[PDB]
Amino acid sequence: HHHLANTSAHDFSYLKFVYNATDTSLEGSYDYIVIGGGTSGCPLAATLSEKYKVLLLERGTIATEYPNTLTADGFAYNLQQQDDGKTPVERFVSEDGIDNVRARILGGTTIINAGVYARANISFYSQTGIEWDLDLVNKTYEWVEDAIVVKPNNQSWQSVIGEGFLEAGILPDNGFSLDHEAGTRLTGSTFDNNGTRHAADELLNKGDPNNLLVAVQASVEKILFSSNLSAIGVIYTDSDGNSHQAFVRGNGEVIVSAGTIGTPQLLLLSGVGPESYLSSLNITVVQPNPYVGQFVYDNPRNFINILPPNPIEASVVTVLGIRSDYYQVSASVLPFSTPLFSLFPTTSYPLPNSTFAHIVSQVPGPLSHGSVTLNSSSDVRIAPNIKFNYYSNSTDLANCVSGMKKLGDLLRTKALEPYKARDVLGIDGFNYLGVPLPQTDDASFETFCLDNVASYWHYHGGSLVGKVLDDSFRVMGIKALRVVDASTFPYEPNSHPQGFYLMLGRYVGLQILQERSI
Ligand SMILES: Cc1cc2nc3c(=O)[nH]c(=O)nc-3n(C[C@H](O)[C@H](O)[C@H](O)COP(=O)(O)OP(=O)(O)OC[C@H]3O[C@@H](n4cnc5c(N)ncnc54)[C@H](O)[C@@H]3O)c2cc1C
Ligand SMILES: *[C@@H]1O[C@H](CO)[C@@H](O)[C@H](O)[C@H]1NC(C)=O
Ligand SMILES: *[C@@H]1O[C@H](CO)[C@@H](O)[C@H](O)[C@H]1NC(C)=O
Ligand SMILES: *[C@@H]1O[C@H](CO)[C@@H](O)[C@H](O)[C@H]1NC(C)=O
Ligand SMILES: *[C@@H]1O[C@H](CO)[C@@H](O)[C@H](O)[C@H]1NC(C)=O
Ligand SMILES: *[C@@H]1O[C@H](CO)[C@@H](O)[C@H](O)[C@H]1NC(C)=O
Ligand SMILES: *[C@@H]1O[C@H](CO)[C@@H](O)[C@H](O)[C@H]1NC(C)=O
Repeated sequence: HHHLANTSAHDFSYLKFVYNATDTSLEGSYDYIVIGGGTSGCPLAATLSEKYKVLLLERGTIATEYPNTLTADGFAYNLQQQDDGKTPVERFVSEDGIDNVRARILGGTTIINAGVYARANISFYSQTGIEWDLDLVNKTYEWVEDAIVVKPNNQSWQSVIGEGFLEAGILPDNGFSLDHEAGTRLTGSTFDNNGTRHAADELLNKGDPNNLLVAVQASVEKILFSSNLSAIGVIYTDSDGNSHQAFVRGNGEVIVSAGTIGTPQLLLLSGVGPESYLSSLNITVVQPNPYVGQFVYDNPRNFINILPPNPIEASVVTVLGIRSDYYQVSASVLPFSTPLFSLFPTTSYPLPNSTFAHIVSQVPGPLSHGSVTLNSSSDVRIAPNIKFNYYSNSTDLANCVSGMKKLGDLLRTKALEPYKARDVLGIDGFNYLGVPLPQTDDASFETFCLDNVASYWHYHGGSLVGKVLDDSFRVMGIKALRVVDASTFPYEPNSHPQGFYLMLGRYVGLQILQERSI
């Protein structure tokens, strides 16, 4: 933990090589084009720029345009803000009926998220069967952590929840650790101890400022292709609606880093995907693959809200209670009269009048899956349809039951006892915002899980390694095309995956360079 970042202002030095996509002089040949300046995309583009000419295209603007993205205090504002098509938070509703968000900004979802930093479960690497260079993975985590991760200072509510998890049997006590392991710990945060947000856009500062160019408000609409099928470039439009082209040259590559939703969407619009589906939309099939936009996952969030009779201090999540079958945390949150879109799964949810503890459990995997399909067959700015099929797999429901029973145990701890409105024996002594925990039968817990599910926001899949990609993240059947982002895996790396996806952008960047050099 020598390596971690210090308290520091958000480093915008990289803006010296950020340009409006309206600039036609960005058009031309590069060694690499990275689509999506997000969690994976920014460290990938920065890494490739050490040796080669890179163009990073991001649909959103720069985070300075939306100052409430730059502090812990600002987190609520960004989810409360109406989506006018330019804001850093893009709102959507799954076909399941569950409200959700994705980022639209340079730095991607690291500019809007809850700041929690963790490394992958060390068993994840062997689970994938990918031949990881595990020494390099660990060097890559330290490169991220040196730049943007701190050891969080103590927060009253997080310490209460930590004592509660330990008392409720989420053992052992792991103290301060970045590692995803069974038990209770303080993990890292991308919010510094002054409340400054640090994010994936800062990793652009590790890029070579003579090799890296970033275009913002660059909406990438199509991947361009070469009978030896290759990606050759992209079409992108600017904020005025004019079209632009860029190309890769020589042994260069296009990498799609547009997220679980953006990646499959762009692959389908470009004619990569299921043959009968694309041919049903009269989209010319460049590469038939049945799995583009298939195996899309959203880990369920289930929760209760308690309203302590004395105010609690608002906190960012730093304390985690991990078991193999559920991952638990709690935020303490100020009251509001404008809802945080997707905090609760629909717009019809009570507003809190006082400070509340949002106490949550995450279902691992999950095993339930759905898909991304096109709404428009031409317009990338029209959000695709996304369905997660929450609790379609009975294992997921069984795991939520275990998690909700454990939150029951948590509300019974001496740790939490001071936060009750009534000094009675039962957890009905708490005041609840919304639905409280339900008897000695699983069926009431099942109904609670099914009825009150929300998004954890850690959705993943749609371009899986083993289905769309090979073990080098290449799109099977296409040269000079890769995918690096959360679309690539069908299970979580851990409870809080930003750490893994930040590492993955640089790691795959280093594998591309090593491949090159031979
Ligand atoms: C509200 C919220 C809170 C979260 N909290 C945490 C947490 O505390 N800790 C944690 O570990 N994880 C958290 N997560 C999850 C984690 O942040 C994400 O899973 C991860 O950041 C995803 O990275 P990505 O690179 O796949 O996508 P992104 O970071 O979203 O990057 C994709 C980028 O592509 C851009 N893009 C999309 N389509 C196009 C296109 N056609 N042309 C150009 N650009 C395009 C997008 O604007 C975006 O910048 C949270 C998620 C959300 C939504
Ligand atoms: C890009 O230029 C247009 C004017 O042509 C302007 O409306 C837009 O806000 C600019 N975007 C950025 C990110 O500077
Ligand atoms: C990588 O770091 C983890 C701690 O996150 C450690 O458990 C593991 O042994 C390291 N692996 C290697 C190959 O050094
Ligand atoms: C800071 O955080 C935790 C809370 O108990 C603990 O590690 C440490 O003793 C605390 N120090 C304080 C409150 O000064
Ligand atoms: C870590 O990953 C492996 C599955 O790959 C799993 O068996 C184990 O339960 C996970 N542990 C936790 C605590 O999530
Ligand atoms: C597009 O999304 C809308 C919601 O605006 C949905 O109701 C409509 O039927 C969808 N169209 C297609 C082609 O999926
Ligand atoms: C749930 O998940 C696995 C796929 O991972 C599958 O084997 C099982 O049949 C699925 N559905 C169930 C058990 O309802």
